[PDB]
Amino acid sequence: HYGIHEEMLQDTVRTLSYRNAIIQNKDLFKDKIVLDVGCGTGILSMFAAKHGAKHVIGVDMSSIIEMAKELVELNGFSDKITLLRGKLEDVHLPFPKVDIIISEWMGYFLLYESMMDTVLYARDHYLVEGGLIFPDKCSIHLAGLEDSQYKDEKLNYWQDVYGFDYSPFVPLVLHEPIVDTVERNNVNTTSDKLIEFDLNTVKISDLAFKSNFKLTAKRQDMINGIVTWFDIVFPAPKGKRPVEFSTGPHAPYTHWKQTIFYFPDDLDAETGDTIEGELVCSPNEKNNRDLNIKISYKFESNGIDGNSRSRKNEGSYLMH
Amino acid sequence: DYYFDSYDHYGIHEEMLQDTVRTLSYRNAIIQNKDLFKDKIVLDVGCGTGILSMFAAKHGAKHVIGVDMSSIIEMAKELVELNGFSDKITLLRGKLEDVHLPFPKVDIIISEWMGYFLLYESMMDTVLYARDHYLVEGGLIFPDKCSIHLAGLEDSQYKDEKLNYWQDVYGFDYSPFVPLVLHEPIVDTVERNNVNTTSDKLIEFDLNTVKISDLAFKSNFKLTAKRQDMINGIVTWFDIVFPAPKGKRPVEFSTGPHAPYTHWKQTIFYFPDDLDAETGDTIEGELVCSPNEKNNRDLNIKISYKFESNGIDGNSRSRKNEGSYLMH
Amino acid sequence: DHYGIHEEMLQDTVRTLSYRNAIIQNKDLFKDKIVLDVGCGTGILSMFAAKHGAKHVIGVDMSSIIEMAKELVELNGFSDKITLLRGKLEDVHLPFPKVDIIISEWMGYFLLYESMMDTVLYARDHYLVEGGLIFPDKCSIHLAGLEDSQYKDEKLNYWQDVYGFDYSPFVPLVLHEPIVDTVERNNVNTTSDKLIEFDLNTVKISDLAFKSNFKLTAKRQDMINGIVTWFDIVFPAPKGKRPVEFSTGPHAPYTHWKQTIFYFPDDLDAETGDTIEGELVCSPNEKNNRDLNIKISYKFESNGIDGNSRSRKNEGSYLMH
Amino acid sequence: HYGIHEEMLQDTVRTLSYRNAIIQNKDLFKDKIVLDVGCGTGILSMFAAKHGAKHVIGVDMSSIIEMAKELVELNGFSDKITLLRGKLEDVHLPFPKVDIIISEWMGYFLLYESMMDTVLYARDHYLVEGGLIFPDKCSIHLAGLEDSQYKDEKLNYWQDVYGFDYSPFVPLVLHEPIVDTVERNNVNTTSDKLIEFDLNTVKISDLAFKSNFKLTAKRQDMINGIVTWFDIVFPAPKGKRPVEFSTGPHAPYTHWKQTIFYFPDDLDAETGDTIEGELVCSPNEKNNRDLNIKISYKFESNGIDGNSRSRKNEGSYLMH
Amino acid sequence: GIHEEMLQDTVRTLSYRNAIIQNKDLFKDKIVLDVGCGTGILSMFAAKHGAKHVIGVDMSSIIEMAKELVELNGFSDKITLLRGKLEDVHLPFPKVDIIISEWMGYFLLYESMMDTVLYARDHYLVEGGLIFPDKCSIHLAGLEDSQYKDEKLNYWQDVYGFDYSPFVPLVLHEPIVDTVERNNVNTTSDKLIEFDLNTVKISDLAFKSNFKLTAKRQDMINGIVTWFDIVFPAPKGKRPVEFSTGPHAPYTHWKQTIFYFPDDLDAETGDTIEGELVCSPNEKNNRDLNIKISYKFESNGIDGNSRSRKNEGSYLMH
Amino acid sequence: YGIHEEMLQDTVRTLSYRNAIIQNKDLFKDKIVLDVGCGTGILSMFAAKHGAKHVIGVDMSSIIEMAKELVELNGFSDKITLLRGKLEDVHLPFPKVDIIISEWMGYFLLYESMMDTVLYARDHYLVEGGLIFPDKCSIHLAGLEDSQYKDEKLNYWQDVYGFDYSPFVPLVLHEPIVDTVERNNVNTTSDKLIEFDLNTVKISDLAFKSNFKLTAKRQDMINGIVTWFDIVFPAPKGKRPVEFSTGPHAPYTHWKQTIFYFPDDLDAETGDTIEGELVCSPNEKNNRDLNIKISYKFESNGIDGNSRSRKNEGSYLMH
Repeated sequence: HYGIHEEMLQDTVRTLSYRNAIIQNKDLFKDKIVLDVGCGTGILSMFAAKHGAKHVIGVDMSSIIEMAKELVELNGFSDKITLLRGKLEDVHLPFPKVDIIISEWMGYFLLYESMMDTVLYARDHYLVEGGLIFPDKCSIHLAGLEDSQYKDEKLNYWQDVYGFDYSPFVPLVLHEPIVDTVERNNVNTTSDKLIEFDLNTVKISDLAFKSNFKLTAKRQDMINGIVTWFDIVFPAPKGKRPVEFSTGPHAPYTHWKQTIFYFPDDLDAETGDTIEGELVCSPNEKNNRDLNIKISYKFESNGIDGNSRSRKNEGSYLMH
Repeated sequence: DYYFDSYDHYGIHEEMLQDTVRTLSYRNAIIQNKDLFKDKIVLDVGCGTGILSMFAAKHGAKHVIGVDMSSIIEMAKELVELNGFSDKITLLRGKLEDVHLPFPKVDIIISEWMGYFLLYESMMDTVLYARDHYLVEGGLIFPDKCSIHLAGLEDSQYKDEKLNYWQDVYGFDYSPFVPLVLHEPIVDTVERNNVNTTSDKLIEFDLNTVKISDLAFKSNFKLTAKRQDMINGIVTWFDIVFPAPKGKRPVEFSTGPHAPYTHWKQTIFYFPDDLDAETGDTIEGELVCSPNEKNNRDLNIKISYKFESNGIDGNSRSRKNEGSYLMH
Repeated sequence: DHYGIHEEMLQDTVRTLSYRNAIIQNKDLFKDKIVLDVGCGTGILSMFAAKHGAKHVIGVDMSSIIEMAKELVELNGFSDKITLLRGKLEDVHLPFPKVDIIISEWMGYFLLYESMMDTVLYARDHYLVEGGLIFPDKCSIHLAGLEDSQYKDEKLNYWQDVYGFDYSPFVPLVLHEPIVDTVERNNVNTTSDKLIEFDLNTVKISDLAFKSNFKLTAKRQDMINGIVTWFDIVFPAPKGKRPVEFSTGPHAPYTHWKQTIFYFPDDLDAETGDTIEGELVCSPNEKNNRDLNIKISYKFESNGIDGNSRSRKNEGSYLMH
Repeated sequence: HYGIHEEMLQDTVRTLSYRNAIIQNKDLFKDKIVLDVGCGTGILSMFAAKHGAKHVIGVDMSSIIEMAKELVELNGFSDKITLLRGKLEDVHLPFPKVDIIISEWMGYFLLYESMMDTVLYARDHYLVEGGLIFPDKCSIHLAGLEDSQYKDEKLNYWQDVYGFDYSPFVPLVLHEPIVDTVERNNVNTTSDKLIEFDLNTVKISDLAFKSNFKLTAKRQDMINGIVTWFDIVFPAPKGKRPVEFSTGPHAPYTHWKQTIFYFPDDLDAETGDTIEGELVCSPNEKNNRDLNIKISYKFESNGIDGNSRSRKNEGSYLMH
Repeated sequence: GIHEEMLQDTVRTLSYRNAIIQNKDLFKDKIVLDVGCGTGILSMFAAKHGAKHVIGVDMSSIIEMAKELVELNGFSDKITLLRGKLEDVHLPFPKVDIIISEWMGYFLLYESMMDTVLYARDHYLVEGGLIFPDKCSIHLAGLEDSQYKDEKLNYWQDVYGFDYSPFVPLVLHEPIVDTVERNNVNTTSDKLIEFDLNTVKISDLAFKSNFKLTAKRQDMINGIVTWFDIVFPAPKGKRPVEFSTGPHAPYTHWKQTIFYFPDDLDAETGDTIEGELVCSPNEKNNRDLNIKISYKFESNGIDGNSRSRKNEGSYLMH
Repeated sequence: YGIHEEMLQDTVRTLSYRNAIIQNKDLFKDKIVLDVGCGTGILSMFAAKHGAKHVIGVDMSSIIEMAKELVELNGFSDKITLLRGKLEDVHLPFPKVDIIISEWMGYFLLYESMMDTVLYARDHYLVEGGLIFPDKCSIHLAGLEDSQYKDEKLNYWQDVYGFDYSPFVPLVLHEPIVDTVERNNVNTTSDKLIEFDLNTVKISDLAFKSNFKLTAKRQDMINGIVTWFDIVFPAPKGKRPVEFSTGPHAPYTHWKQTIFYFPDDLDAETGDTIEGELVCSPNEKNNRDLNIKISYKFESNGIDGNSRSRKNEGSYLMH
């Protein structure tokens, strides 16, 4: 499992973004108590203590805590960083009132196997009211995707599997969100913002959302589904522009890549054609650590065969 | 709206079915043995989508009992009805230890039981439970023979950058990671031209006679270098052989670097020493494998080696060492 | 006969410019002369002769494109100097039985495949003035070890399951199929050797059914899956002048003839220094003279470490058609 | 040769359509007799026999029947499938009466080197009147194509070739039908149907057709000629939707690709402009396997620059 | 020893060899000059084809080599050579009929002997005399290079823990000489200027040129790729030998000169970039070039006005 | 950035200074550090970062102006003082330094090596038993197999597109070539030529002469000697010293190695020996250039009996 840590540490956009945020707020860190929710190898705890901090408490329920203790001694921070192995709820913090909370909580569709719940638990139970959260703002976005070649190959396969008809797998494949990096040139509609979350104020009840969206076709192509992603923003001192980053196709590689959702219809689009729709995202009733996604869309066109191209449909996707 | 009542991660079954070497080797074996399948009861241990159960029913069999502990059994039920086999195939959801079989005696047992270093998250254990409790004595097991092998690998370019990353992570010294990475067995496809020693066979298991105690094995091996190269560790793999009628050649396949692609790929185990070899030099050694104490599902591997050479530099290049690795 | 084939031969800059720059080097041998173009097609070589000085050029070809050639020679200012005849040279009434120079683009895919060599020999035998010049005059077949494991395992394993059925009997058939394709330099992993050379001034039809030996030695560790074959071409020349020559091999620029690959039945595991010694025979067959029976026999020998386990001896019969 | 067999078997649209159609009709197959005209490797015969048939008789005039006999032995259908080497007309069929006839008779522009003829001989001579043909309905279609960049390379190359004027090649190229797959986005007009054939009624004389078409422009582009194709339709039980497939550009790849014909004029077109005209198709006198195709058209522009872009022309083409 | 890279460049070496051969009958009883002699081949290839006598100029220990070479291959009596800048140096001859020169560099004009070849036609050439080559031109088109610029500019964010960000504008202003693969070209290629050596007066080399590129497909235009095309002389009516150093032509040691824009432009098929590139050799060092690019990128498509952008970039070839 | 992007991306070099400095962080702690040839300021920054009362970064390139900007950003302005120009001219805020850290090493160790400036600093500014980073270094050579590449740049001048251009081949055969000599292409017993200790060495000792013996590993052509250097750092009592090699047998450093091609492409056999002499001195025409000369004798005692046992001299100019 060191692999997810080599993968997370080698994502320079992620780690440098936390680094640069902590440096921009170094004097806000200066003599404060820091909580690292989901510390991993302790890299963000070592940045906090590196840029001045009275003490950082880093927590995580994984074995890598024992490694991170070795790392925190090797780099001379053993006095300033305490690492606790466990889930935040099961752990007694040595200073119950924390000034800053830093956490790399985000998951694949922002909310997929995210630690957001544990971070809002942390702010609600240990943060000093006007306390700083790193990052504190985020948003989910989408746009139309061209993926004809791959999607037809993925769905054609099940027509004959060694002679047996495997057609019942085709709807199963359409119901599955794919996490993959999309080539920018394949994004073929304008992008829209679904929802936004302010971690200073948001309650867990607001994570189950429902949103409206409209995408306008940028060029003549097929829209086989949507590609979604998220953007991140960090706190900043008065006046300064904040450190931010994006996980979308129009931005550099991030280990979060993008999450693709395939539509049931392959839409035939001309420039200016329009997809208006709605996406709902809710934790599943049977299992809250899985996500029920539903996408409804109205592909309205008009040009010569406009009505023979116009399509309205919906899809339900399950993420797990 | 569509209600989500099912686990199915389609991707992992697509990976299994698109492995042509794996699935065509079970198909070809069943075809070679179709007459021996004709009025028999077949048990599919770990049926997944039911594909091998369907191969069996297609090739004449009184009945197939497909067993698996994953939600894919309800989809697999759908595939059995669509291909006309609902009356001949019975699928059960659960672990074989628990479920209560419809037919007290199985004549043939088919299973894709193999894990990454043959034995890593394998269901060998459950196949042996099945022949011991349900098979008719001289009954056929598909596959029934397997064997683990190794040889020296040249990986200097990738090993060096994996290890050199940890010397400075954004300013911090991350050197303690280096021993952790050197002892994580990697599952990857090795390029055949990077294999630079002769191969050796560590162990063989005949599933018709093997008891669970033997899966924890200790074995010695010797490797001679084919060409002048750095040997950075070993590449390991396994070969499978299927039962065969009197006089036909048995169906077989290898997951080693010298064979076509397979999803089990190979397991690489890195040495602490990067060895400077010359044509003719040697690695004599020992590999021991055992499920461990604090978790019998994870594999403790130990590899001991002694690399020796005679070409002038001979003693300056020779070296011995030991290592423990864990697959999890 | 379709523009395509003719656009192809004309876009192969190596082929046509090699005949151009060769005829230019011999223009002083040309100035007074009469020349015969075997298989002239769009008349390009004939017009090259005329353009560089010649009393006449008689161009022959059995395909409809001959008609198109006639407009072209009218259009390019050569109508008086170039005479064109449609049909088979053998029986189509040659209007000048004493030719000084004869040019032809006779070459086929493994040099001899659907090759006009038999018709070019008939023309020197029947119309050339003894020490008369042929373009080109010398050709030679060559071969080397090829690495192509990825594509070959895909092509053959496809036949194991065809929509549920077993199409395994198709694997021996693909394996005896010589494929024409361009081989990237880097997949050539042995030395190259010469099989057979031909001197067009001297060669008789009899010799075109040949038998020859070759030794390839491995340049690096690799799997050798078969041989990649090709030909080199040379043009006649005046003394003091080095001949214009071209190769159709993987180590030379693209030519429409590409290379002709033959797959072995064994995939040879080789170490640097190892060797393949073999024999290739070639004979045009009874049931269709234009089709070729090729047979390759080899002994892959190795002295390195595992030697005899790796070393292979085997035979393979291939059919070009 | 092996090649066209690899190309026909690897075409999943083709084979799977015959597969699916036979499965839909499997009850009407059940205990009957079927003839496979042009059976090649025997794949269709094997589908029929696999889905229930007292007998499949497979005919073909190619050396491949000695191979297909081995494939039927290897695949366990030897008592039910009987293969015969030769041109249908004179071969001695084990059965006088056939219940079902399946064949893969189609050629590049449907009718190009087609064995349709032989299939009609087989229904008129051996089919039980209301007997089923697979497939029994097919149709040729067309639309305007944008090919400017490639066509100008192919017609301008002929000017200066090594110093020689090769211009007379230009009309020769411009009247060469090309078989190539066209990308969806280069089809710039509405599509129209030329002709339709019902294989149960069609007499040979009807293949020498002459028909009209109207093509309305979908967007601003150069129309350099027409892309043509064909659609196939399989017989079905009443209540069941027929298995069908298309070989056109807005349908997945198939080995028949499309057959492009180039126009003598490169038409300049705005959204809404129109190509009206005619296509005539007839076998040639000296060799009836060759096809004389002529296309006549009038492009009238109703898009602002009307008269300057309006063009009328004719072109004869030959398939051989 | 660098001169290997010069003579090993076949599209340079052979292009001159075949270009001299096409004009052989016009070299005949005449006299030639190998200005900027990069070892002697142009004087050696020239002499060997009729031209009664040649003269060679190179300011480096390499002409001591050229003199020896002329003897190992016979030539000595027909070929005369020297150490020095042709501006004021003298070998045994007064005038010349054809000047043969391997003068150009990188942005056609950077470490080039162009002024020195202009010196020779203005002082020793017989008015209607032959210059090899006589015509040249610089071109540009737009480029997709997103991953390499994003990684090249990301390195400086973390050097062994320290922030090295002041290096980013510096490398953005570094015009890179490399081979662009043709598929990364994403616009129509334009012509900035064209020179003719038989007429081009020295001052003319400090040019200010306007260009226009239209986008050929959707992409990120990250900057410009520049290159040049060479054309040689020929007898009345026949094909001039000619070659190019551009992305869609076979490899050349001059490669292409990439200039990165300050903005990574998002373009759709048909979007336009209108600019002006100026090139002035600078005051402190007349072998170092000041390159400045002004550009206006417009779009009439779907979100056209937001993506449209104009800017300036100063660059320094040094 | 050119030369700086390469220097800083050299992980073996930079990391050897980092790890040697962290090993020694107690001895830096409240001390005064002279950084000879600081460049971007990265080693000065390593010093300040690991406890230093002050660092004086000196260098004569425009790059000092950047080093001041980088010294600000990372938090070191108060601890790092940067001086533009040469040491002897520009003068230091502190009279005496406790530690001198410098990346002085050139291509054949001594090529445009700042050895002389570093020694000027321990002789004029370092406190007697003061620490020098690095403090020990050694030049080394081995036998090379470079057949293909050498025969490329040789035979090509025989028929340079028709002409005989070969008086080049002796020139090319004597201008030393800097390149990463592939590990597998080395075929003799790597011998120690000479070493220097920066605490004790005085400029005069750099014009050397040395003793070498090379036992051949295999039967192959010993085309030239490939030569390289190893570095070692000052270390505390009982600690393993930080060290590294530019050797072909070691990872890529920016210095790679300097190849010396032989006139005679020696055909060797497992067991036979080259013995001889190497002399290295600076030049009168220019005190920065290096005059190298190689005296080799090949005793081919083996498969040839005594037949290809040749002996030859070599004069090479590094420029």
